[PDB]
Amino acid sequence: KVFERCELARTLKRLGMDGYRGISLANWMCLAKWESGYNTRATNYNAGDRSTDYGIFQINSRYWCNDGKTPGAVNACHLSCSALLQDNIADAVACAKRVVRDPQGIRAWVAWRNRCQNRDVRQYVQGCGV
Repeated sequence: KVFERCELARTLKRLGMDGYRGISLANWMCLAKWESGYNTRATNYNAGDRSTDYGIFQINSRYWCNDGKTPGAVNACHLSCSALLQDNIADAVACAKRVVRDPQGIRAWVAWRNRCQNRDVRQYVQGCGV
């Protein structure tokens, strides 16, 4: 599914993302925008290290979810990567919460550093009722 901006903002809020580990909803929205364009079906294969990024938050198969075909996988979310390609994002959200429980927090995603950090991100949630 491709979410509309404010539909995703309200969904994330209901799923407990606002302020999770200190991360505002706008920061989560900026992450999702730049990782996938709000698209749950997004996948990106990294030929260099043989891992794949899955779903709306582009969660990687070396450290977080298991796809069976990535060398040196850890499966820290204890989830099949296929769960991150569903239209329902509850499993993706649970795994993203797990990612940010590590010290780096949302900096785990490079796209957040490039596109979101130290920038005005209020635009992503304006007018959404959140």
